Amino acid sequence: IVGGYTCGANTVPYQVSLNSGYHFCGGSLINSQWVVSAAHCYKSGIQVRLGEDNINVVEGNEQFISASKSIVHPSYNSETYNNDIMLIKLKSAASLNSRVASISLPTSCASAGTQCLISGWGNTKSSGTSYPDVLKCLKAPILSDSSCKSASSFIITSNMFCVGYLEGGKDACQGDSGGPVVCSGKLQGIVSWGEGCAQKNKPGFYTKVCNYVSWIKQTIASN
Ligand SMILES: N=C(N)NCCC[C@@H](NS(=O)(=O)Cc1ccccc1)C(=O)NCC(=O)NCc1ccc(C(=N)N)cc1
Ligand SMILES: [Ca+2]
Repeated sequence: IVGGYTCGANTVPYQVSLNSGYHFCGGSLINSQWVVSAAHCYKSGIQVRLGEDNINVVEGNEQFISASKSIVHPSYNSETYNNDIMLIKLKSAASLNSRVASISLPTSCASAGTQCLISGWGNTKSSGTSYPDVLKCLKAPILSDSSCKSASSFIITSNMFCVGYLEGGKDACQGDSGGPVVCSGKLQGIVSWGEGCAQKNKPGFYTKVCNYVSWIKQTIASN
């Protein structure tokens, strides 16, 4: 997260860190047994870390739980990031409390101008590299599709939406991949892709979760 602020320990209780020996992606806890992340975050040997603030220190509210199963979207296409969503089932149910809590799926898509919260342990520099140990947060509006249309040479599909700033300096970034964009108490986005980070007139692109609610519920129900 570039140009954000320190969230405060456990103020984002649905935020998870995916760990394969080190943090490599964010994700969102959607019930006591399942996490939603990005398809591009797919790897073998995922440990899900809940209740995290400082990812380098055991502070006492962490729960580490191995994934039993990962399910990349059936139609995920890595060269376009189309359908960039994956579900991860936990080997055991999380113990829910005030620091480890699920986030609701949306009932409808959110409208442009709505304020959302993006969070993660990703890069904090638009040029160069600094990875934070505590969770970072960024308040960011949904932009009109029209506002972001001309921002890339790469295809932008209807399974993607635009969130962030045209003025530059405020954005999600590498290492934020898979993490939440939450708007009015609903998981509307998944950190997916963008051209660099925090560049002028180059906002980020996020998996449009409101298109996936049927697939998510059905997949959870059958697994
Ligand atoms: N098919 C498409 N759309 N290709 C373009 C996206 C590739 C890549 N962008 S990039 O940051 O690595 C560097 C880049 C690549 C091509 C052109 C300009 C700049 C990228 O984002 N790859 C995945 C990735 O790195 N995701 C992490 C991430 C998280 C947040 C942002 C953000 N600025 N909101 C960017 C990347
Ligand atoms: Ca910790």
